[PDB]
Amino acid sequence: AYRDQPLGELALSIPRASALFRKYDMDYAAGGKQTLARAAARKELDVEVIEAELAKLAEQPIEKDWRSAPLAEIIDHIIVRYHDRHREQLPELILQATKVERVHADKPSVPKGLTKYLTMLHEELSSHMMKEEQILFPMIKQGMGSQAMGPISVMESEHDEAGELLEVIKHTTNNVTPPPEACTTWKAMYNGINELIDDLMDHISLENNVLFPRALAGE
Ligand SMILES: [O]
Ligand SMILES: [Zn+2]
Ligand SMILES: [Zn+2]
Repeated sequence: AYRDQPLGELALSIPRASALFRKYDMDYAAGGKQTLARAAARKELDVEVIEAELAKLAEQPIEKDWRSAPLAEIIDHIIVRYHDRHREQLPELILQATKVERVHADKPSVPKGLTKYLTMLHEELSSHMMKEEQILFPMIKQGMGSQAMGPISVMESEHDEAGELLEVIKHTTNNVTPPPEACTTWKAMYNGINELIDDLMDHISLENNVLFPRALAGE
Protein backbone atom coordinates (compact mmCIF):
# COMPACT_ATOMS: atom_id res chain seq x y z
CA ALA A 1 0.00 0.00 0.00
CA TYR A 2 2.78 2.45 -1.02
CA ARG A 3 0.50 5.51 -1.22
CA ASP A 4 0.07 5.27 2.59
CA GLN A 5 3.83 5.13 3.43
CA PRO A 6 5.86 8.32 4.12
CA LEU A 7 8.18 9.48 1.31
CA GLY A 8 11.25 9.22 3.52
CA GLU A 9 10.47 5.56 4.33
CA LEU A 10 9.91 4.73 0.64
CA ALA A 11 13.13 6.47 -0.40
CA LEU A 12 15.09 4.48 2.20
CA SER A 13 13.48 1.07 1.53
CA ILE A 14 13.20 1.03 -2.32
CA PRO A 15 16.38 1.32 -4.40
CA ARG A 16 16.37 4.48 -6.55
CA ALA A 17 12.84 5.56 -5.37
CA SER A 18 14.67 8.85 -4.71
CA ALA A 19 15.25 9.28 -8.46
CA LEU A 20 11.56 8.63 -9.08
CA PHE A 21 10.67 11.33 -6.54
CA ARG A 22 13.16 13.80 -8.13
CA LYS A 23 11.38 13.28 -11.49
CA TYR A 24 8.07 14.37 -9.89
CA ASP A 25 9.68 17.14 -7.78
CA MET A 26 8.52 15.41 -4.58
CA ASP A 27 10.59 16.59 -1.63
CA TYR A 28 11.45 13.32 0.11
CA ALA A 29 14.48 14.99 1.78
CA ALA A 30 12.90 17.89 3.69
CA GLY A 31 9.26 16.72 3.18
CA GLY A 32 9.91 13.08 4.08
CA LYS A 33 7.16 12.72 6.69
CA GLN A 34 4.44 13.31 4.04
CA THR A 35 2.61 10.27 2.69
CA LEU A 36 3.08 9.49 -0.96
CA ALA A 37 -0.73 9.99 -1.41
CA ARG A 38 -0.52 13.53 -0.04
CA ALA A 39 2.56 14.42 -2.07
CA ALA A 40 0.89 13.10 -5.18
CA ALA A 41 -2.39 14.93 -4.33
CA ARG A 42 -0.40 18.18 -3.88
CA LYS A 43 1.27 17.75 -7.27
CA GLU A 44 -1.99 16.60 -9.01
CA LEU A 45 -0.34 13.30 -10.12
CA ASP A 46 -1.84 9.82 -10.53
CA VAL A 47 -0.67 7.86 -7.41
CA GLU A 48 -1.53 4.49 -8.93
CA VAL A 49 1.00 5.13 -11.71
CA ILE A 50 3.65 6.09 -9.10
CA GLU A 51 2.82 2.92 -7.08
CA ALA A 52 3.42 0.79 -10.18
CA GLU A 53 6.72 2.57 -10.83
CA LEU A 54 7.79 1.88 -7.21
CA ALA A 55 6.81 -1.84 -7.53
CA LYS A 56 9.13 -2.15 -10.59
CA LEU A 57 12.00 -0.53 -8.61
CA ALA A 58 11.38 -2.85 -5.60
CA GLU A 59 12.23 -5.79 -7.91
CA GLN A 60 15.88 -4.75 -7.38
CA PRO A 61 17.33 -5.89 -4.08
CA ILE A 62 18.46 -3.13 -1.70
CA GLU A 63 22.18 -2.46 -1.65
CA LYS A 64 22.68 -1.16 1.90
CA ASP A 65 20.12 -0.37 4.67
CA TRP A 66 21.13 2.87 6.42
CA ARG A 67 18.01 2.57 8.65
CA SER A 68 19.80 -0.03 10.83
CA ALA A 69 23.44 1.12 10.51
CA PRO A 70 25.18 2.58 13.59
CA LEU A 71 25.01 6.38 13.82
CA ALA A 72 28.83 6.80 13.78
CA GLU A 73 28.97 4.88 10.47
CA ILE A 74 26.21 7.04 8.99
CA ILE A 75 28.12 10.16 10.03
CA ASP A 76 31.44 9.08 8.50
CA HIS A 77 29.63 8.13 5.29
CA ILE A 78 27.92 11.56 5.16
CA ILE A 79 31.27 13.33 5.59
CA VAL A 80 33.08 11.30 2.91
CA ARG A 81 30.33 10.65 0.32
CA TYR A 82 28.39 13.95 0.62
CA HIS A 83 30.12 16.78 2.58
CA ASP A 84 33.53 16.39 0.91
CA ARG A 85 31.92 15.76 -2.48
CA HIS A 86 29.93 19.04 -2.25
CA ARG A 87 33.20 20.85 -1.38
CA GLU A 88 34.55 19.67 -4.75
CA GLN A 89 31.33 19.89 -6.95
CA LEU A 90 30.23 23.39 -6.08
CA PRO A 91 33.48 25.23 -6.84
CA GLU A 92 33.70 23.40 -10.19
CA LEU A 93 30.15 24.48 -11.01
CA ILE A 94 30.89 28.10 -9.92
CA LEU A 95 33.86 28.21 -12.30
CA GLN A 96 31.80 26.80 -15.17
CA ALA A 97 29.04 29.35 -14.47
CA THR A 98 31.61 32.17 -14.39
CA LYS A 99 32.82 31.14 -17.87
CA VAL A 100 29.34 30.68 -19.34
CA GLU A 101 28.14 34.07 -18.02
CA ARG A 102 31.35 35.65 -19.37
CA VAL A 103 31.32 34.09 -22.84
CA HIS A 104 27.53 33.98 -23.47
CA ALA A 105 26.53 37.23 -21.74
CA ASP A 106 24.77 38.48 -24.90
CA LYS A 107 22.62 35.38 -25.54
CA PRO A 108 19.01 35.97 -24.44
CA SER A 109 18.88 32.49 -22.78
CA VAL A 110 22.06 32.84 -20.61
CA PRO A 111 21.40 32.01 -16.89
CA LYS A 112 22.24 35.47 -15.51
CA GLY A 113 22.86 35.43 -11.76
CA LEU A 114 23.71 31.67 -11.66
CA THR A 115 27.28 32.29 -10.47
CA LYS A 116 26.03 34.35 -7.51
CA TYR A 117 23.29 31.85 -6.60
CA LEU A 118 25.71 28.89 -6.70
CA THR A 119 28.13 30.90 -4.54
CA MET A 120 25.33 31.67 -2.00
CA LEU A 121 24.56 27.93 -1.85
CA HIS A 122 28.21 27.11 -1.41
CA GLU A 123 28.61 29.64 1.42
CA GLU A 124 25.49 28.39 3.31
CA LEU A 125 26.61 24.79 2.82
CA SER A 126 30.20 25.41 4.02
CA SER A 127 29.15 26.97 7.33
CA HIS A 128 26.38 24.39 7.79
CA MET A 129 28.70 21.41 7.23
CA MET A 130 31.26 22.87 9.63
CA LYS A 131 28.69 23.16 12.45
CA GLU A 132 27.74 19.54 11.84
CA GLU A 133 31.29 18.18 11.63
CA GLN A 134 32.77 20.22 14.50
CA ILE A 135 29.89 20.41 17.01
CA LEU A 136 26.75 18.38 16.36
CA PHE A 137 28.10 15.11 14.83
CA PRO A 138 30.61 14.56 17.67
CA MET A 139 27.82 14.81 20.22
CA ILE A 140 25.60 12.43 18.26
CA LYS A 141 28.51 9.93 18.17
CA GLN A 142 28.68 10.03 21.97
CA GLY A 143 24.96 9.15 22.29
CA MET A 144 23.88 12.71 23.30
CA GLY A 145 21.36 13.26 20.53
CA SER A 146 18.24 12.95 22.70
CA GLN A 147 19.34 16.14 24.58
CA ALA A 148 20.01 17.99 21.23
CA MET A 149 16.54 18.69 19.94
CA GLY A 150 17.21 22.46 19.80
CA PRO A 151 20.36 22.15 17.66
CA ILE A 152 18.79 19.47 15.45
CA SER A 153 15.78 21.60 14.62
CA VAL A 154 18.19 24.45 13.68
CA MET A 155 19.98 22.14 11.27
CA GLU A 156 16.67 21.05 9.73
CA SER A 157 15.77 24.74 9.22
CA GLU A 158 19.09 25.19 7.43
CA HIS A 159 18.28 22.16 5.20
CA ASP A 160 15.01 23.92 4.26
CA GLU A 161 17.01 27.11 3.39
CA ALA A 162 19.33 25.13 1.13
CA GLY A 163 16.16 23.75 -0.53
CA GLU A 164 15.06 27.29 -1.31
CA LEU A 165 18.43 28.07 -2.91
CA LEU A 166 18.04 24.97 -5.07
CA GLU A 167 14.68 26.29 -6.28
CA VAL A 168 16.32 29.61 -7.21
CA ILE A 169 19.04 27.72 -9.17
CA LYS A 170 16.28 25.72 -10.92
CA HIS A 171 14.36 28.87 -11.77
CA THR A 172 17.49 30.59 -13.19
CA THR A 173 18.28 27.57 -15.42
CA ASN A 174 14.73 26.86 -16.71
CA ASN A 175 14.53 23.80 -14.50
CA VAL A 176 18.11 22.83 -15.45
CA THR A 177 17.26 22.61 -19.19
CA PRO A 178 19.86 23.95 -21.64
CA PRO A 179 18.69 25.97 -24.60
CA PRO A 180 19.52 24.80 -28.19
CA GLU A 181 22.41 27.35 -28.33
CA ALA A 182 24.29 25.72 -25.38
CA CYS A 183 27.99 24.70 -25.79
CA THR A 184 29.56 21.64 -24.05
CA THR A 185 30.66 23.59 -20.95
CA TRP A 186 27.09 24.89 -20.56
CA LYS A 187 25.60 21.42 -21.05
CA ALA A 188 28.18 19.81 -18.71
CA MET A 189 27.48 22.44 -16.12
CA TYR A 190 23.73 21.67 -16.21
CA ASN A 191 24.47 17.97 -15.86
CA GLY A 192 26.61 18.82 -12.84
CA ILE A 193 23.84 20.91 -11.29
CA ASN A 194 21.50 17.89 -11.63
CA GLU A 195 24.13 15.65 -10.02
CA LEU A 196 24.52 18.22 -7.20
CA ILE A 197 20.73 18.28 -6.63
CA ASP A 198 20.64 14.44 -6.57
CA ASP A 199 23.45 14.25 -3.98
CA LEU A 200 22.14 17.09 -1.87
CA MET A 201 18.69 15.51 -1.68
CA ASP A 202 20.12 12.10 -0.75
CA HIS A 203 22.43 13.79 1.82
CA ILE A 204 19.61 15.77 3.42
CA SER A 205 17.38 12.67 3.26
CA LEU A 206 19.90 10.61 5.16
CA GLU A 207 20.13 13.31 7.86
CA ASN A 208 16.40 14.19 8.13
CA ASN A 209 14.95 10.71 7.73
CA VAL A 210 17.54 8.54 9.49
CA LEU A 211 20.31 10.23 11.48
CA PHE A 212 18.37 12.94 13.29
CA PRO A 213 15.24 10.96 14.16
CA ARG A 214 17.29 8.02 15.49
CA ALA A 215 19.57 10.33 17.51
CA LEU A 216 16.53 12.06 19.08
CA ALA A 217 15.00 8.67 19.90
CA GLY A 218 18.09 7.98 22.04
CA GLU A 219 20.67 6.30 19.84
O1 LIG B 1 24.23 18.77 5.97
ZN1 LIG C 1 25.32 17.23 6.26
ZN1 LIG D 1 22.97 19.05 7.35
